[PDB]
Order: sequence, then structure tokens, then C-alpha cells
Amino acid sequence: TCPFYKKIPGTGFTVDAFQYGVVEGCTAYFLTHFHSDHYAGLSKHFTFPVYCSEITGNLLKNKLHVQEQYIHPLPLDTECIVNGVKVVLLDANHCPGAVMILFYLPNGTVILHTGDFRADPSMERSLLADQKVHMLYLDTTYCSPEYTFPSQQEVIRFAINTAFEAVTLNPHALVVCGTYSIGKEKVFLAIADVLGSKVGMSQEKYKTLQCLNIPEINSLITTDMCSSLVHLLPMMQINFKGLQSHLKKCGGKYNQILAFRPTGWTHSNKFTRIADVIPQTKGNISIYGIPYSEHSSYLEMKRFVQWLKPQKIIPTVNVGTWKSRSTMEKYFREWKLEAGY
Ligand code: NI
Repeated sequence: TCPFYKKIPGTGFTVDAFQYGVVEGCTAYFLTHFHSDHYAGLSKHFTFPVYCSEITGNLLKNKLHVQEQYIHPLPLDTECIVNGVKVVLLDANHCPGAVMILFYLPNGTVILHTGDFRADPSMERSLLADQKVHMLYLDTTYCSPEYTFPSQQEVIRFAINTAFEAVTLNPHALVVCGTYSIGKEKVFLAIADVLGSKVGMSQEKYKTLQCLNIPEINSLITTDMCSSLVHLLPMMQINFKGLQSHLKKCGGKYNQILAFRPTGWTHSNKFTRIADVIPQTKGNISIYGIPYSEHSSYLEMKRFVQWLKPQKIIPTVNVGTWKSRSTMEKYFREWKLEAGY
């Protein structure tokens, strides 16, 4: 059955709760973003109302084939009414179309659900600042002090300079970026822009990108692999064997590959800075690991929560074991004692 952390008290609303069949009492199902864990169970066979951003609605319509009658897209930063209750969708700074939801309950309680988010100080000057938030449903993916990572902009700068140098040294080098879902598009778009190229990709991936309301998108991406010097492949193919194999397929138009694997955190965040990063190399193929994160680091998460000062925190990630929950509760109490709420 639907866990309590996916239910919004004193409404018949749920959030990211599509895998439990019909939820008893639920009149509106919210979807924060189009990542398979959160949408799990949604298909063309679903027949209840789904509330979401416009981008998330495009994806539901075109990729999952959910019938149009059940998709209720809402604009961002706008007070809207859903089944008699005031809501606001906010940018979550996660992947394209990802939202946080602010719920103003009839009794006067205010609840923020973050979805998946990368906390940022620009969130301290949104509609959130206008009133007290009593309960927070929090993306706790990286809720432990070891999880540090650079800014998105540091990582992009590094990727840009690396790619430009390599293709100026060898104009027959191909650049490859690994991918498995939406998110982290700035990586391949910024590399292509510095090389004066479109991004080449499969038909299914192009169809996904064509849903995301990216300005001038038709000038940036193509299905003609031949005509482009940046290619997207599945993350699973970003290894020496998969990359040599792809290079054979391109028809000797290229004689070298430089590849990037955007990952989350991995244990080499604890020593290295982004400027020290060096690739793994085998012959004419080099693979760079770059920690481009779309989740809050420990410090960004802590800052956001200490500003917000919620009366109760409800974790939404790593809640499956008591050890994890216990560990998280310890950090929440520390934050509260330091900040005086
Ligand atoms: Ni996500």
C-alpha cells in the first residue's frame, strides 16, 4: 500500500504514487518529474487525473502514451486551485520540467514537497519566503556530510575547455556524452556550442528532447549522426569496448574518441578538485568521469532547511531501512539546534 510519505494530509492528493494501483481516497495524482522511479506504474492504461508541469505533460503524452483527457498541466510560479485547494508549482532545479509543490491546506497549514531538487539560494527569494511552511517533504538523496561536489558551472567550464582543446589538436576526434534519462542536457549542449556542432542522437532520444521546450532546439540537435561531431549514446556503452565498436560504425570519419560520463557522486569527491581531473585512456579513446549533480549536496540541503525552518521534516529518499532514517533524524536535530527553530 501507498506509504504515508506520498500522501498530503487533509486532501485526497498523492505525489509520485503510481505503482500501488488505485489509491483509496485519492482524487488527484501529482507527478513531480519524468524519471522512471517517480512515474513507475503510469502507462496508456491510467484513467485518473494527473497534475504536473507542461514539460512533464508533453512527455507523458508522447513517450508514455497517457491519454490527453487525464493530463492537467499547470504553469509555474502561479497560484492555482486544484479540487478546492490552493497550490503553486516551483522550479526544482533538477531535470527539465521538474517541480516542487507548495500546498496551502484548508486549516491554514502550509506544506512544501520538494520532489527531487538541487537546493539553491535563488529559492530563498521565491513565493516560499512569503509565509511560514510547517511541513517539508525532503529529497534526502545526499543527506550526509561526505557528499560534496562542484557547482554545475565549474563542471561545464571544465568540459568545454577539455573538449575544445582535444578537437583543436585533432579535428578528426569525435566527442561522445553518455545519458540514461532526461537531465544533464547542458553538458552536451555546452560542448556542442563550443565546437560549432549539433548533437547527434538516436530517434527515441531526439523525440524525448523535442518535448522539453528548449529554445531554438531544432538548431541544436539532429538524427543525422554523420553531420555532427558530438554524439549521445546510452551510459552503458561508455567504455573502451562500446566506444571502439561505435567508432567502427561511423565509417572512418573519426579516428579518436573523447567521452564524458556524467555521474552523481562516487568516492573520489573527497580529495580531487575539478581542475585535477584526468581521464582513463586506452589507445585512441579517453573517458572522463565528471560529477555533474542534479541533487542537493549536504551543504546546499542544510542551508535550505536552516533558512526554511520547518516544524517537521518528512524524508522521501533512503527511507527503506531504520539505520538510514535514524541517521537522517540525527542531522535534522543538529540543524535545528544550531539554527534555533
Ligand atoms: Ni529524479
